Amino acid sequence: SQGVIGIFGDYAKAHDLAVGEVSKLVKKALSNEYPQLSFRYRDSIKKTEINEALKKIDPDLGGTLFVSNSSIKPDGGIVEVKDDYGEWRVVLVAEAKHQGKDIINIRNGLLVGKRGDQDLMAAGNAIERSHKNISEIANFMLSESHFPYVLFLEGSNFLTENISITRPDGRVVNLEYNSGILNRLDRLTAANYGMPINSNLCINKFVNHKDKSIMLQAASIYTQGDGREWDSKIMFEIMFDISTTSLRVLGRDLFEQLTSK
Amino acid sequence: SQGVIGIFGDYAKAHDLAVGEVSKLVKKALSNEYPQLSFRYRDSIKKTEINEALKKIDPDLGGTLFVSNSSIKPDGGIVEVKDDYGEWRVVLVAEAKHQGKDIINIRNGLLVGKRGDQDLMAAGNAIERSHKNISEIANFMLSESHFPYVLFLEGSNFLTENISITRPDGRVVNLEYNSGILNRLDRLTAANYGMPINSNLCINKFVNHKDKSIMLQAASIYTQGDGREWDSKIMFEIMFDISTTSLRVLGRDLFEQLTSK
DNA sequence: TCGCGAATTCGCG
DNA sequence: TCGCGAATTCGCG
Repeated sequence: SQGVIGIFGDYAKAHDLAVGEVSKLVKKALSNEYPQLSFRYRDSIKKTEINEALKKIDPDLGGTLFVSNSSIKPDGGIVEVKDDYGEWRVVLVAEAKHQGKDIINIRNGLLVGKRGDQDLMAAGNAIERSHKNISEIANFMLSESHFPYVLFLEGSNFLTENISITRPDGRVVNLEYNSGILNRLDRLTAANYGMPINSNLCINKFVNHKDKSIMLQAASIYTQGDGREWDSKIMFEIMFDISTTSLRVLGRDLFEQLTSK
Repeated sequence: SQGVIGIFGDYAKAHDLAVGEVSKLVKKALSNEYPQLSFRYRDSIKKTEINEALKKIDPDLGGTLFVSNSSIKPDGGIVEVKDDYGEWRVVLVAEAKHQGKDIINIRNGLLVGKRGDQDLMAAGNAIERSHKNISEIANFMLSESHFPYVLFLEGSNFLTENISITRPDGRVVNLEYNSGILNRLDRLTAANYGMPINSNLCINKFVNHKDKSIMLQAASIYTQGDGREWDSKIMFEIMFDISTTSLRVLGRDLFEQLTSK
């Protein structure tokens, strides 16, 4: 890839880094490409911070807090950059979820179900929780013109293509991705307003029905439709791409540092 | 209450109607108060409908659909009214969730935990799924100026005041609502941007940081902080109130029917 | 301690 | 059939 991005990508590949460790690798690559700028990595954000960001937009917002030490902790963490005003602006927020272990059950001779005879397990809905952290970050970045939220999906419940799994017996269980018994990808499409998945949707879109004007905050939803594990090298490239896009949007508030330094 | 609203409320009280049945009672009361208008009740909405509503706002929106027969089914249902143009406009969307059975466990001599010695159970996070249907309805009503989504909460995980539960032994287990071991109310505050709970937040607010303009879609989040069950009479009054507010916002597109009839 | 997160099995029309 | 929903127990710093 461009410059050192190819070097860093191979390092992630060699160590099979988790989403959280890749976010750290991304900020390390960002500080390398932009020596004049200051970057940091956090593992969580308190509800107090989000409430404070909300009050700055409107006094009636961010007024509730039942548990004083409340917070959100994205398994991928958060990356930020300091602007010309001394304030930290979020550049990246990663998250990785899993659901559906049918591929594993079929690789083995495991029959699931209440009777122990089913080849497949009726897909659950625990993935719907993903919408919470997306809402929190959206509120935290309501004053921003970009929304760098990335969600990586993998498992039997996130297929985008048909696959065949062979059991120890020899029988091939053909899985159709468009089957509502397993596919739960539609339980996330609301997060990006139906815009294409596996795409960088960082730059906020502005729509309107009547003379109104609304800002949409679409999350980037990536999935491994093969049923295989995610490749750390490509996760890095995707996250770095979204991070650089965030910098482009933040460009106006970063000029003094890239120049006067 | 005003007119027949007091009569209908007592009926719901007498039968301890579920949230879904109260929504039906609300549309029955609406058709009584507004004989000139036409109301209907639905139990679900297909993803195709939401995608179509999205395309009308922007051609790039609502382009994904992996499972053709995908849909959302709020346990409270949806109430709608036909406008002067023949289109059905949503007036109400109810939902009721439960979480935390500590009150019940303490009423009995049941000790929970992996060792069977704990008085309380560490509160889970399954309630976070509520954000999904809220996003779906928000996208479905992105062209609207009102968001009549109501969420009723009850259980040991949604306390707003301290309570004491006595076990068969006689020992009183004092529960503090502000304890992060049980309280999960903060896992929903993002849905209404931190605005006050137990309030009618139907009319959409318009904010802005810079010359931008954004429309907020805040959901009404009601909770029974006592730990007790919800009263059907008050659920009806709350839902009817939000429904009438929706009519006020829709007023301009209902005039021809209230007049020319 | 206290508080957030994993993501599951299976009922229901 | 196929597809959505209930909301749980307990590990982890």
